[PDB]
Amino acid sequence: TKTTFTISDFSNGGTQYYWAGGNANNLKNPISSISAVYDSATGKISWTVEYDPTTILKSPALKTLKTYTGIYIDTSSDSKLSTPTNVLIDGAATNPVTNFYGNGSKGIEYVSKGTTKGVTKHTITFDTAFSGRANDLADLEIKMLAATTLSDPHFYEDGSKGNYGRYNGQTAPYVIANDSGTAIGGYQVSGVNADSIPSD
Repeated sequence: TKTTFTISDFSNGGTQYYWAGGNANNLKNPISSISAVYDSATGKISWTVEYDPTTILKSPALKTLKTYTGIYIDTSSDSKLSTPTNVLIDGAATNPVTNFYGNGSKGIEYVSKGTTKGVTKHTITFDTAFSGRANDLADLEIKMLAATTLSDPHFYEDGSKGNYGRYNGQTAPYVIANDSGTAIGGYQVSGVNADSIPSD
């Protein structure tokens, strides 16, 4: 049977990633939530990311644009977690963009096939097969970064460039776009918190 995990179930290991635009003193979080439903019987995990670039991309000068959304996902540090399947955005399909910067990041940007007039909330979902038992969720390593682009569907915003600011008075890392991506944010999982792991 199934268990739902949220960001708060990953607190202990791994990292939330924010966006400074032209302003490391005004960090912003474009992730409303991340939610993963793990089925102990099959090992399937179903992810749901709620992306909201709406606050970063406030401007009305953007209303006429045909935007693309994308999710970069890397499952390469876990040998028990397989690449993702059925990657959707707003329930629609995606094209994969593979790393064209030769920076050694493994892992892939799944970009929407369709555009969106203007800037809106989005709901990204995908599946990842997991070949371990519940206990091995203490070592689940996966990284996810939502991005928007204003016109171009060919982008790869892994989190490879970045730096640190303040968000709720911490030292919060933020992403720097490789190119033309914007409102980037996301999370790196590095183990499900010891005490949110289920019964198995």
